[PDB]
Amino acid sequence: RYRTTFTSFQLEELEKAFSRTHYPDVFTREELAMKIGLTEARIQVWFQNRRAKWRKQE
DNA sequence: GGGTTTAATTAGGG
DNA sequence: CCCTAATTAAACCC
Repeated sequence: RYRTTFTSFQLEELEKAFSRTHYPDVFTREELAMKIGLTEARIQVWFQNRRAKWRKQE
């Protein structure tokens, strides 16, 4: 099973995107993908896990 | 190595 | 496709 090891860069940008919105549109997601060198799919997945984590800390 | 985090997958909702 | 909760398993880090 391949697992992505995100760089600190990818991670800080994912988090900055998340403060902006928990549910980014397609365009936001594809723009971020071009920026940080991840697929939209992996961003979507990161966002799924980020939202469940965020949810649990309430 | 093992406990914690967390990327990825599964099985469920419309 | 838009998601979820729960699970699985790999990476991080002491």
